[PDB]
Amino acid sequence: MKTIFSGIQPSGVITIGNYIGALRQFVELQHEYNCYFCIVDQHAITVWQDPHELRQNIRRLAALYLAVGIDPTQATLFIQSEVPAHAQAAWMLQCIVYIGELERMTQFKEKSAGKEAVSAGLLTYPPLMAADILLYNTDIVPVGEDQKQHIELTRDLAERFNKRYGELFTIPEARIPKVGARIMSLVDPTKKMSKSDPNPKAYITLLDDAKTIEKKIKSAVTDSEGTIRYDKEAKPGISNLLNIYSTLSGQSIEELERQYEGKGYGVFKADLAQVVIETLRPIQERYHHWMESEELDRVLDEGAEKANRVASEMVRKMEQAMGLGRRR
Amino acid sequence: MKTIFSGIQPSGVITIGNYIGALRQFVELQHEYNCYFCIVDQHAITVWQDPHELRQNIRRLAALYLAVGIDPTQATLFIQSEVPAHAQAAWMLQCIVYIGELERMTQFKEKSAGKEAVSAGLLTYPPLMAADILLYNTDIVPVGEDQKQHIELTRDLAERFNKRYGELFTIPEARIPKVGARIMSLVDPTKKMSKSDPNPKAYITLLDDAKTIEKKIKSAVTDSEGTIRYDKEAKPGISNLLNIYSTLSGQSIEELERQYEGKGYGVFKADLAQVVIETLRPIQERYHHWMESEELDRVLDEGAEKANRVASEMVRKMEQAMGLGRRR
Ligand SMILES: Nc1ncnc2c1ncn2[C@@H]1O[C@H](COP(=O)(O)OP(=O)(O)OP(=O)(O)O)[C@@H](O)[C@H]1O
Ligand SMILES: Nc1ncnc2c1ncn2[C@@H]1O[C@H](COP(=O)(O)OP(=O)(O)OP(=O)(O)O)[C@@H](O)[C@H]1O
Ligand SMILES: NC(=O)[C@@H](N)Cc1c[nH]c2ccccc12
Ligand SMILES: NC(=O)[C@@H](N)Cc1c[nH]c2ccccc12
Ligand SMILES: [Mg+2]
Ligand SMILES: [Mg+2]
Ligand code: NA
Ligand code: NA
Repeated sequence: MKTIFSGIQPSGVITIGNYIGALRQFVELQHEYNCYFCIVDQHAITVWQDPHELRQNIRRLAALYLAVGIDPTQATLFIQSEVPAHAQAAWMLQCIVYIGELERMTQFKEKSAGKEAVSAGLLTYPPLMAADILLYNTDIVPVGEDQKQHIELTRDLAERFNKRYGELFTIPEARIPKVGARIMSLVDPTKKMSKSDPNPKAYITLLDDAKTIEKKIKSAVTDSEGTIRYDKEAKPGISNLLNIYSTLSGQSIEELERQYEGKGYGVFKADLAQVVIETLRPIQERYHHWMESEELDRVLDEGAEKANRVASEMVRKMEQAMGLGRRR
Repeated sequence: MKTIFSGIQPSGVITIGNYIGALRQFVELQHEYNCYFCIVDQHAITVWQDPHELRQNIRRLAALYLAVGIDPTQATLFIQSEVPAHAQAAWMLQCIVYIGELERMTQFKEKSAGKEAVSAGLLTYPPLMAADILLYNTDIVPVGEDQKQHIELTRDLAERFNKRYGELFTIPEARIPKVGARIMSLVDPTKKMSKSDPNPKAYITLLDDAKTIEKKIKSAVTDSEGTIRYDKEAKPGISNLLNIYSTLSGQSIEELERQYEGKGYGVFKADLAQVVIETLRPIQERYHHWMESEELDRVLDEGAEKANRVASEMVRKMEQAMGLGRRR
């Protein structure tokens, strides 16, 4: 069967945006493909992370992967840094990527937008991501519409290495959901929801309690119209809320528009909070079970062992094509 | 005792400039310090290298290290890529270095001077070099005057990591010879001799045969004065040749100025070629012995084993201070 790879950074607690855009689909995909799902801690430090907070966020992300239903016997779950090959292939790939290609990435221009001094990791993020994917001969990369351009560069890099040194890498293809590929911030409907947004009101984490989910949905930005109808350009806040309600409930935007005829932002909002709470409930319960067992560590040990087996062999192949080291 | 680290890229065959500025001193230093001498193949690919040529240049550099007298029982000789920790600590360090710091490196501005599209590795060279050094708790770094600024940045990075995360790294100090820290190109006395200069006349490799050394010294650029006297500003070509003659023969510039009174660039040049030939003779003989034995591979295996032991433990410490991975 075909291979899948996808990573999420332990730069905070994952949000409903991360769930709807990616994680949710991992759960379905694990049965039809050979999957590698990564906790990308080396990507997380491209910006400051308190060390104690990072260690803790890494463990929570693993518990959340498993809590949503990723079966460790059907997929490989591992931590990026526990597989040295990622850093090794990242260096090889950054020797083939052009500076201009890196400088043109929208994520870089964005995240580096308005900053005086920025880490080089911010700029060199892409080649490490390309390595993450290419090491496993990945066919499909489920994301995450904001990740489209990175995957396009990954394809460019794979082809360049392939034509420069000889066919080695599989050319990966992105898989972006038709719905929910870009959930927006609750506080700024023109920006996507991000787990590292300095304003916690912008996102809902999978670990938010009921009272917190209620407040965040309550203060979500809308408009003075008072009409619950989908209009991304005119009513961006209300359209995003409609989108979340829809993908989480299984109801179409059309159906929700009708159900909410003659209402009523206050009631639409209160209902939505409960829908999100009911969704996270079973996830949170399973999360707590994982956080308190040694089983969590064993799954990660097993996953790194399998990932190291595959990646280190691709690194050997890469070194051989480039002429690094010695004949092995 | 104190620790020493120094690396040379297998981007070509090392030159008399590499020998006079660094390698020669490794031989003396190995008895008074704990030394790690590296074949930096990951630095070499920051620019294009034909894979077959790189594999071969890596083996030749190792044979040359040993041929000049590096004793594998007194020092650790290893290949950079065979120690994954270099790439791992390079990534961690590139997450703490600022882009502006990288853009201001003279080596980068130089090597990227006049190029349309340049690899990111060119720009991110410094953090990998900082990793090479810092992984071993290095006290002294013998180079190589052109490497002073890289070592100053390495100190900046060590301090930053130390104050940001906690004391871990030793602050290294450069050790640059009083004489021969910057041997110049034979063809362009205003530029240093470089093993990758597109013009082979610019440098003399340790593997050049007699006829080749004679030609290169013969066509070395001088001046129309015809006087053999040291004047770096007025007579840059003749001053560089005087410098090479001096460090290789053991005679002072003063002594050579006198010996060559009433001469005679043609004779000064012919004499110099023989002095360089006589110097390389015993080195080349030992080089051939190493190139044809399996002993060369065993020394490198042993060296990587020792280097991996030390480096991987520093990487564990680095990850722990940054919060990467899991408590180990
Ligand atoms: N608002 C969003 N809507 C749908 N998918 C998203 C959204 N934000 C991120 N994703 C997807 O989530 C995955 C993990 O991305 P990532 O770990 O960078 O999350 P993030 O919230 O954007 O974090 P950070 O703010 O630290 O960058 C990727 O597949 C990504 O495209
Ligand atoms: N002209 C020179 N004179 C004295 N030392 C030198 C000279 N060129 C390089 N070195 C020293 O040689 C060592 C190895 O450097 P390196 O491998 O980059 O050599 P290089 O000749 O400059 O190669 P390249 O042209 O590929 O960059 C360092 O210690 C460096 O400072
Ligand atoms: N969302 C992000 O910022 C991605 N860069 C996360 C990521 C890192 N490595 C990956 C490999 C495959 C898919 C996704 C990823
Ligand atoms: N000459 C050069 O271009 C150096 N960057 C070579 C080098 C790579 N790593 C090192 C570590 C210590 C000393 C020197 C080096
Ligand atoms: Mg992101
Ligand atoms: Mg150089
Ligand atoms: Na599977
Ligand atoms: Na020693």
